[PDB]
Amino acid sequence: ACRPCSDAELLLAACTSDFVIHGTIHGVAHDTELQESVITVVVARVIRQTLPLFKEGSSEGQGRASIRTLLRCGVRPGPGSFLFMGWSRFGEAWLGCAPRFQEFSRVYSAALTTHLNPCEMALD
Repeated sequence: ACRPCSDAELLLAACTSDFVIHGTIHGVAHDTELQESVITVVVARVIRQTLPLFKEGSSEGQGRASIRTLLRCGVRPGPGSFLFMGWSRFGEAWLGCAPRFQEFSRVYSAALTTHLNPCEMALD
């Protein structure tokens, strides 16, 4: 449940997911009882969502929001911008895939160019 998504999986997930957001990891909190992690992301942009999970920006400037995953996946804060995608459970975001933004951009460009993209989205 922690393995990276293949490029084919990324493409399908980005169209079928409840949310797709671009951002960086500010911090990670761990729940050692539930064995889950809560990832706090700085949201650069909401690409698409099926539910009002996320928004971009705030009165403080940047907006932050959190995404759950399994503790064993070992997610860490770090530099790097990612495209987080996943599903909602009880109104909480859960992580499905998290490619680097430039990696998903490559995949989507290739899919668009081959007309293999299952949907359209604006990554910019």
